[PDB]
Amino acid sequence: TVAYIAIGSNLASPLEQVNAALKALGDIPESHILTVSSFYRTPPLGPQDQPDYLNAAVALETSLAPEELLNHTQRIELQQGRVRKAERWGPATLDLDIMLFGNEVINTERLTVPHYDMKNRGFMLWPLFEIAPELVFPDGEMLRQILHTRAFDKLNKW
Ligand SMILES: Nc1ncnc2c1ncn2[C@@H]1O[C@H](COP(=O)(O)CP(=O)(O)OP(=O)(O)O)[C@@H](O)[C@H]1O
Ligand SMILES: Nc1nc2c(c(=O)[nH]1)N=C(CO)CN2
Ligand SMILES: [Cl-]
Ligand SMILES: [Mg+2]
Ligand SMILES: [Mg+2]
Repeated sequence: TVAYIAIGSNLASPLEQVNAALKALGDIPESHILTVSSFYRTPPLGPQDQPDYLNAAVALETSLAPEELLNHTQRIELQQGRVRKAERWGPATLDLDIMLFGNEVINTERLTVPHYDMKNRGFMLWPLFEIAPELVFPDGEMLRQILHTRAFDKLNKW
């Protein structure tokens, strides 16, 4: 199955973090990277006392179960120093979010797929569209169409 993973970093030299994350994603067992997006510099959504993000997306072919893939993305986050604080949508050395897991719909305590907010976020949809322009969401909507309709600002390269 192809999993689409959003990558964000706004602490501790985001370019180095995203390069490290890509290497580590490629080291996840029973998986392989298919496609990587460009790197974009995006203003923070949420609290404004934080740096701009590097945002990217990757397509990862995997035979892992979705929660097992999450275990591995979370491990990578911790290998790159991720800390979490009370404030919602605070900064991160590395944030790996599962946007889509094939065409699945997943509703569990640990995992909600499609990612709950991705359709509202150019910093997620634009990198996804670069690597999967023909993508169709589980609800039947086309990514390309959503982007044209919502008319989110185009992103700047990192
Ligand atoms: N699609 C998904 N991808 C990654 N985590 C998901 C997820 N759906 C639910 N999670 C859960 O989200 C929990 C908190 O992860 P965080 O990384 O702190 C949220 P965040 O990425 O900072 O905000 P965001 O989800 O609004 O982008 C994880 O412990 C995980 O169980
Ligand atoms: N620009 C940008 N803003 C964000 C991002 C992100 O990836 N990019 N992630 C958040 C929570 O994970 C909160 N805010
Ligand atoms: Cl959907
Ligand atoms: Mg996250
Ligand atoms: Mg996130």
